[PDB]
Amino acid sequence: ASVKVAVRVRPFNSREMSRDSKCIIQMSGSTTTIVNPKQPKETPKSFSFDYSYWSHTSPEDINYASQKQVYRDIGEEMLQHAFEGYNVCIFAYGQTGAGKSYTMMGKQEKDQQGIIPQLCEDLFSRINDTTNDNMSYSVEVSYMEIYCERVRDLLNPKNKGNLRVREHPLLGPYVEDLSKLAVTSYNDIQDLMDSGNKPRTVAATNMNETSSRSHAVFNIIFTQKRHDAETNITTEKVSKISLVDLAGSERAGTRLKEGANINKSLTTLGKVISALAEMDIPYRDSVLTWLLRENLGGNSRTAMVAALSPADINYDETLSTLRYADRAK
Ligand SMILES: Nc1ncnc2c1ncn2[C@@H]1O[C@H](COP(=O)(O)OP(=O)(O)O)[C@@H](O)[C@H]1O
Ligand SMILES: [Mg+2]
Repeated sequence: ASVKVAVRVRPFNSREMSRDSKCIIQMSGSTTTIVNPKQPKETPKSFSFDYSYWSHTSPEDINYASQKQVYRDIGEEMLQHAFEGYNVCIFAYGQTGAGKSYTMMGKQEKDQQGIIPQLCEDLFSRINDTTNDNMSYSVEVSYMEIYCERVRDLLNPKNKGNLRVREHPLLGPYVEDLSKLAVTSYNDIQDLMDSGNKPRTVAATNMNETSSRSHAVFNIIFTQKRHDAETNITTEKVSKISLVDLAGSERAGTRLKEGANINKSLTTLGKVISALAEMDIPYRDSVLTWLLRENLGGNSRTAMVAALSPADINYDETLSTLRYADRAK
Protein backbone atom coordinates (compact mmCIF):
# COMPACT_ATOMS: atom_id res chain seq x y z
CA ALA A 1 0.00 0.00 0.00
CA SER A 2 1.01 3.63 -0.49
CA VAL A 3 0.83 4.36 3.24
CA LYS A 4 1.08 2.02 6.21
CA VAL A 5 0.54 3.08 9.81
CA ALA A 6 1.41 1.24 13.00
CA VAL A 7 1.38 2.18 16.66
CA ARG A 8 3.52 0.65 19.41
CA VAL A 9 3.18 0.87 23.19
CA ARG A 10 6.32 0.46 25.35
CA PRO A 11 6.96 -0.69 28.94
CA PHE A 12 6.63 1.81 31.80
CA ASN A 13 9.60 4.19 32.00
CA SER A 14 11.16 5.66 35.16
CA ARG A 15 8.85 8.67 35.41
CA GLU A 16 5.80 6.43 35.19
CA MET A 17 7.21 4.02 37.77
CA SER A 18 7.74 6.96 40.14
CA ARG A 19 4.11 8.05 39.71
CA ASP A 20 2.73 4.52 40.25
CA SER A 21 1.14 4.88 36.80
CA LYS A 22 -1.64 2.58 35.62
CA CYS A 23 -1.63 1.27 32.05
CA ILE A 24 -4.46 2.81 29.97
CA ILE A 25 -3.53 1.14 26.68
CA GLN A 26 -4.90 -2.20 25.49
CA MET A 27 -4.44 -3.94 22.14
CA SER A 28 -6.08 -6.75 20.20
CA GLY A 29 -5.43 -7.57 16.57
CA SER A 30 -5.14 -4.30 14.64
CA THR A 31 -6.94 -2.34 17.35
CA THR A 32 -5.66 -0.13 20.17
CA THR A 33 -7.98 1.19 22.89
CA ILE A 34 -7.20 3.99 25.33
CA VAL A 35 -8.84 4.51 28.71
CA ASN A 36 -9.38 8.02 30.07
CA PRO A 37 -8.07 7.70 33.66
CA LYS A 38 -10.61 10.30 34.77
CA GLN A 39 -13.55 8.47 33.15
CA PRO A 40 -12.72 4.79 33.88
CA LYS A 41 -16.38 3.76 33.71
CA GLU A 42 -16.63 4.64 30.01
CA THR A 43 -16.06 2.41 27.00
CA PRO A 44 -12.45 3.13 25.94
CA LYS A 45 -11.82 5.06 22.72
CA SER A 46 -10.89 2.63 19.95
CA PHE A 47 -8.51 3.01 17.00
CA SER A 48 -7.63 0.58 14.19
CA PHE A 49 -4.30 0.61 12.33
CA ASP A 50 -2.35 -1.62 9.96
CA TYR A 51 -0.50 -2.79 13.08
CA SER A 52 -0.94 -2.30 16.83
CA TYR A 53 2.23 -3.51 18.55
CA TRP A 54 1.98 -4.57 22.16
CA SER A 55 5.50 -4.01 23.57
CA HIS A 56 4.44 -3.09 27.11
CA THR A 57 5.97 -6.14 28.84
CA SER A 58 9.24 -7.77 27.73
CA PRO A 59 10.74 -10.36 25.33
CA GLU A 60 10.15 -12.96 28.06
CA ASP A 61 6.42 -12.67 27.29
CA ILE A 62 5.02 -14.81 24.48
CA ASN A 63 2.95 -11.76 23.53
CA TYR A 64 5.52 -9.00 23.10
CA ALA A 65 6.13 -7.23 19.81
CA SER A 66 9.89 -7.52 19.35
CA GLN A 67 12.25 -5.36 17.31
CA LYS A 68 12.45 -8.27 14.86
CA GLN A 69 8.65 -8.51 14.48
CA VAL A 70 8.32 -4.78 13.79
CA TYR A 71 11.09 -4.86 11.22
CA ARG A 72 9.75 -7.91 9.44
CA ASP A 73 6.30 -6.30 9.03
CA ILE A 74 7.30 -2.80 7.94
CA GLY A 75 11.03 -2.65 7.31
CA GLU A 76 11.28 -5.80 5.24
CA GLU A 77 8.59 -4.79 2.76
CA MET A 78 10.01 -1.29 2.43
CA LEU A 79 13.40 -2.78 1.60
CA GLN A 80 11.71 -5.01 -0.97
CA HIS A 81 10.11 -1.94 -2.54
CA ALA A 82 13.54 -0.30 -2.68
CA PHE A 83 14.97 -3.28 -4.55
CA GLU A 84 12.18 -2.83 -7.08
CA GLY A 85 13.47 0.67 -7.78
CA TYR A 86 11.18 2.97 -5.82
CA ASN A 87 11.70 5.41 -2.95
CA VAL A 88 10.63 4.60 0.59
CA CYS A 89 10.30 6.39 3.88
CA ILE A 90 9.69 5.25 7.44
CA PHE A 91 8.85 7.74 10.19
CA ALA A 92 8.79 7.31 13.96
CA TYR A 93 6.31 9.74 15.56
CA GLY A 94 5.24 10.49 19.10
CA GLN A 95 5.78 12.15 22.44
CA THR A 96 9.32 12.50 23.82
CA GLY A 97 10.06 9.32 25.74
CA ALA A 98 7.44 7.27 23.89
CA GLY A 99 9.88 5.05 21.98
CA LYS A 100 10.77 6.63 18.66
CA SER A 101 14.53 6.19 18.87
CA TYR A 102 14.23 2.73 20.41
CA THR A 103 12.09 1.71 17.46
CA MET A 104 14.27 3.29 14.78
CA MET A 105 17.80 2.71 16.12
CA GLY A 106 17.22 0.57 19.20
CA LYS A 107 20.22 -0.73 21.16
CA GLN A 108 22.98 -3.33 20.91
CA GLU A 109 22.83 -5.96 23.68
CA LYS A 110 20.31 -8.80 23.50
CA ASP A 111 20.15 -7.53 19.93
CA GLN A 112 17.56 -4.84 20.52
CA GLN A 113 18.59 -3.28 17.22
CA GLY A 114 15.86 -1.16 15.67
CA ILE A 115 14.56 -0.71 12.15
CA ILE A 116 17.56 1.14 10.73
CA PRO A 117 20.33 -1.29 11.71
CA GLN A 118 18.13 -4.27 10.77
CA LEU A 119 17.29 -2.79 7.37
CA CYS A 120 20.96 -2.02 6.72
CA GLU A 121 22.04 -5.53 7.70
CA ASP A 122 19.30 -7.00 5.49
CA LEU A 123 20.33 -4.78 2.57
CA PHE A 124 23.96 -5.89 2.64
CA SER A 125 23.05 -9.53 3.26
CA ARG A 126 20.94 -9.49 0.11
CA ILE A 127 23.65 -7.71 -1.87
CA ASN A 128 26.52 -10.01 -0.87
CA ASP A 129 24.52 -13.17 -1.55
CA THR A 130 24.10 -11.88 -5.11
CA THR A 131 25.28 -14.61 -7.45
CA ASN A 132 24.87 -12.85 -10.81
CA ASP A 133 27.96 -11.16 -12.24
CA ASN A 134 25.81 -8.72 -14.21
CA MET A 135 24.59 -7.16 -10.96
CA SER A 136 26.70 -4.71 -8.95
CA TYR A 137 25.67 -2.13 -6.34
CA SER A 138 26.59 1.09 -4.56
CA VAL A 139 25.36 2.19 -1.14
CA GLU A 140 25.72 5.83 -0.09
CA VAL A 141 24.70 7.17 3.31
CA SER A 142 23.88 10.54 4.88
CA TYR A 143 22.80 11.11 8.49
CA MET A 144 21.59 14.52 9.65
CA GLU A 145 19.46 16.43 12.13
CA ILE A 146 16.95 19.13 11.14
CA TYR A 147 16.61 21.74 13.87
CA CYS A 148 14.83 25.07 13.39
CA GLU A 149 15.16 24.93 9.58
CA ARG A 150 18.90 24.23 9.75
CA VAL A 151 20.70 20.95 9.06
CA ARG A 152 23.46 19.37 11.18
CA ASP A 153 25.68 16.69 9.55
CA LEU A 154 25.90 13.87 12.11
CA LEU A 155 28.67 12.20 10.10
CA ASN A 156 30.96 15.24 10.25
CA PRO A 157 31.96 16.56 13.71
CA LYS A 158 33.99 19.39 12.17
CA ASN A 159 31.26 21.08 10.07
CA LYS A 160 28.74 21.59 12.90
CA GLY A 161 25.08 22.81 12.93
CA ASN A 162 24.36 25.23 9.97
CA LEU A 163 23.52 23.57 6.57
CA ARG A 164 20.71 24.89 4.37
CA VAL A 165 18.31 22.94 2.21
CA ARG A 166 18.26 24.18 -1.36
CA GLU A 167 16.24 23.43 -4.48
CA HIS A 168 18.32 22.58 -7.53
CA PRO A 169 16.55 24.17 -10.53
CA LEU A 170 16.13 20.73 -12.10
CA LEU A 171 17.27 17.97 -9.73
CA GLY A 172 15.21 18.67 -6.62
CA PRO A 173 16.01 19.47 -2.96
CA TYR A 174 19.37 18.81 -1.36
CA VAL A 175 21.45 19.83 1.64
CA GLU A 176 24.46 21.86 0.56
CA ASP A 177 27.79 20.42 1.76
CA LEU A 178 26.13 17.45 3.48
CA SER A 179 28.40 14.42 3.62
CA LYS A 180 27.34 11.43 1.51
CA LEU A 181 29.58 8.45 2.19
CA ALA A 182 29.99 5.31 0.10
CA VAL A 183 29.89 2.15 2.22
CA THR A 184 30.79 -1.35 1.05
CA SER A 185 29.87 -3.49 4.08
CA TYR A 186 27.47 -3.72 7.00
CA ASN A 187 30.29 -3.24 9.49
CA ASP A 188 31.17 0.05 7.81
CA ILE A 189 27.61 1.39 7.71
CA GLN A 190 27.19 0.26 11.32
CA ASP A 191 30.31 2.25 12.24
CA LEU A 192 28.69 5.31 10.64
CA MET A 193 25.43 4.71 12.51
CA ASP A 194 27.27 4.37 15.82
CA SER A 195 29.25 7.53 15.15
CA GLY A 196 26.12 9.44 14.17
CA ASN A 197 24.07 8.18 17.10
CA LYS A 198 26.92 9.17 19.39
CA PRO A 199 26.78 12.69 17.96
CA ARG A 200 23.07 12.94 18.77
CA THR A 201 23.64 12.57 22.51
CA VAL A 202 26.99 14.18 23.33
CA ALA A 203 26.96 16.55 26.33
CA ALA A 204 26.62 19.75 24.28
CA THR A 205 23.35 18.55 22.69
CA ASN A 206 21.68 19.14 26.05
CA MET A 207 21.98 22.91 25.56
CA ASN A 208 19.12 22.98 23.04
CA GLU A 209 18.06 19.37 23.70
CA THR A 210 18.37 18.47 20.03
CA SER A 211 17.99 14.73 20.64
CA SER A 212 14.28 15.39 21.25
CA ARG A 213 13.67 18.70 19.44
CA SER A 214 15.20 17.95 16.05
CA HIS A 215 14.28 15.51 13.27
CA ALA A 216 16.98 12.92 12.59
CA VAL A 217 17.08 11.73 8.99
CA PHE A 218 19.10 8.67 7.95
CA ASN A 219 19.28 8.50 4.15
CA ILE A 220 20.48 5.66 1.96
CA ILE A 221 20.98 6.04 -1.78
CA PHE A 222 20.79 2.52 -3.22
CA THR A 223 22.03 2.12 -6.79
CA GLN A 224 21.53 -1.14 -8.68
CA LYS A 225 23.66 -1.59 -11.79
CA ARG A 226 22.48 -4.25 -14.24
CA HIS A 227 24.96 -5.46 -16.85
CA ASP A 228 24.05 -6.84 -20.26
CA ALA A 229 26.14 -9.75 -21.58
CA GLU A 230 25.46 -8.49 -25.09
CA THR A 231 25.84 -4.78 -25.85
CA ASN A 232 27.92 -4.56 -22.63
CA ILE A 233 25.68 -1.70 -21.43
CA THR A 234 24.70 -1.00 -17.83
CA THR A 235 21.30 0.41 -16.89
CA GLU A 236 20.96 2.01 -13.45
CA LYS A 237 18.17 1.85 -10.89
CA VAL A 238 18.37 4.28 -7.96
CA SER A 239 16.26 4.00 -4.82
CA LYS A 240 16.21 6.52 -1.98
CA ILE A 241 15.55 5.20 1.52
CA SER A 242 14.75 7.72 4.25
CA LEU A 243 14.49 6.52 7.84
CA VAL A 244 13.29 9.29 10.13
CA ASP A 245 13.20 9.78 13.91
CA LEU A 246 10.93 12.84 14.34
CA ALA A 247 11.08 15.58 16.96
CA GLY A 248 8.85 14.95 19.99
CA SER A 249 5.19 15.65 19.20
CA GLU A 250 4.46 17.34 22.52
CA ARG A 251 6.87 20.11 21.45
CA ALA A 252 4.64 21.06 18.51
CA GLY A 253 9.61 25.52 28.32
CA THR A 254 9.64 25.25 24.54
CA ARG A 255 11.15 28.18 22.63
CA LEU A 256 8.59 29.96 20.45
CA LYS A 257 10.64 29.38 17.31
CA GLU A 258 11.36 25.75 18.20
CA GLY A 259 7.71 24.97 18.83
CA ALA A 260 6.58 26.85 15.74
CA ASN A 261 8.93 24.91 13.49
CA ILE A 262 8.19 21.52 15.06
CA ASN A 263 4.45 22.18 14.93
CA LYS A 264 4.62 23.34 11.31
CA SER A 265 6.82 20.36 10.35
CA LEU A 266 4.73 17.65 12.01
CA THR A 267 1.49 19.29 10.82
CA THR A 268 2.67 19.51 7.20
CA LEU A 269 3.94 15.93 7.27
CA GLY A 270 0.51 14.83 8.43
CA LYS A 271 -1.16 16.67 5.56
CA VAL A 272 1.28 15.13 3.10
CA ILE A 273 0.77 11.56 4.32
CA SER A 274 -3.02 11.97 4.44
CA ALA A 275 -2.95 13.21 0.84
CA LEU A 276 -0.81 10.25 -0.22
CA ALA A 277 -3.25 7.86 1.46
CA GLU A 278 -6.14 9.60 -0.30
CA MET A 279 -4.63 9.20 -3.76
CA ASP A 280 -4.21 5.48 -3.08
CA ILE A 281 0.51 18.90 -1.58
CA PRO A 282 2.36 21.78 0.20
CA TYR A 283 5.79 20.12 0.54
CA ARG A 284 7.60 23.45 0.97
CA ASP A 285 5.55 24.36 4.03
CA SER A 286 8.39 22.81 6.07
CA VAL A 287 12.06 21.97 5.52
CA LEU A 288 11.46 18.35 6.52
CA THR A 289 8.76 17.72 3.91
CA TRP A 290 10.60 19.81 1.34
CA LEU A 291 13.80 17.79 1.64
CA LEU A 292 11.85 14.52 1.53
CA ARG A 293 9.48 15.51 -1.29
CA GLU A 294 10.80 12.89 -3.73
CA ASN A 295 10.37 10.21 -1.05
CA LEU A 296 6.77 11.33 -0.52
CA GLY A 297 5.52 11.21 -4.10
CA GLY A 298 2.99 9.11 -5.99
CA ASN A 299 5.54 6.38 -6.72
CA SER A 300 6.99 6.23 -3.20
CA ARG A 301 5.93 4.04 -0.28
CA THR A 302 5.75 5.43 3.24
CA ALA A 303 5.19 4.00 6.68
CA MET A 304 4.80 5.54 10.10
CA VAL A 305 5.21 3.95 13.49
CA ALA A 306 3.63 6.04 16.21
CA ALA A 307 5.14 5.41 19.63
CA LEU A 308 2.86 5.39 22.66
CA SER A 309 3.40 5.72 26.39
CA PRO A 310 1.22 3.16 28.22
CA ALA A 311 0.69 5.48 31.19
CA ASP A 312 -2.33 7.26 32.62
CA ILE A 313 -0.31 10.46 33.12
CA ASN A 314 0.20 10.88 29.37
CA TYR A 315 -3.42 10.34 28.33
CA ASP A 316 -3.73 13.68 26.52
CA GLU A 317 -0.51 13.35 24.51
CA THR A 318 -1.08 9.67 23.75
CA LEU A 319 -4.63 10.41 22.54
CA SER A 320 -3.19 13.17 20.36
CA THR A 321 -0.70 10.72 18.89
CA LEU A 322 -3.40 8.11 18.20
CA ARG A 323 -5.48 10.78 16.44
CA TYR A 324 -2.48 11.90 14.39
CA ALA A 325 -1.81 8.30 13.36
CA ASP A 326 -5.51 7.82 12.63
CA ARG A 327 -5.55 10.85 10.31
CA ALA A 328 -2.53 9.53 8.42
CA LYS A 329 -4.86 6.87 7.03
N1 LIG B 1 9.41 -1.38 23.00
C1 LIG B 1 10.30 -1.05 23.95
N2 LIG B 1 10.80 -2.04 24.79
C2 LIG B 1 11.76 -1.70 25.73
N3 LIG B 1 12.27 -0.50 25.98
C3 LIG B 1 11.72 0.47 25.16
C4 LIG B 1 10.79 0.28 24.14
N4 LIG B 1 10.49 1.48 23.52
C5 LIG B 1 11.18 2.39 24.22
N5 LIG B 1 11.96 1.85 25.20
C6 LIG B 1 12.78 2.51 26.22
O1 LIG B 1 12.19 3.69 26.61
C7 LIG B 1 13.03 4.82 26.64
C8 LIG B 1 12.51 5.90 25.75
O2 LIG B 1 12.38 5.49 24.42
P1 LIG B 1 13.00 6.47 23.41
O3 LIG B 1 13.16 5.80 22.11
O4 LIG B 1 14.32 6.97 23.95
O5 LIG B 1 12.02 7.73 23.28
P2 LIG B 1 11.93 8.89 22.22
O6 LIG B 1 12.93 8.67 21.18
O7 LIG B 1 10.54 8.87 21.56
O8 LIG B 1 12.12 10.14 22.97
C9 LIG B 1 14.44 4.33 26.36
O9 LIG B 1 15.17 4.41 27.59
C10 LIG B 1 14.21 2.90 25.78
O10 LIG B 1 15.21 1.93 26.13
MG1 LIG C 1 14.64 9.85 20.75
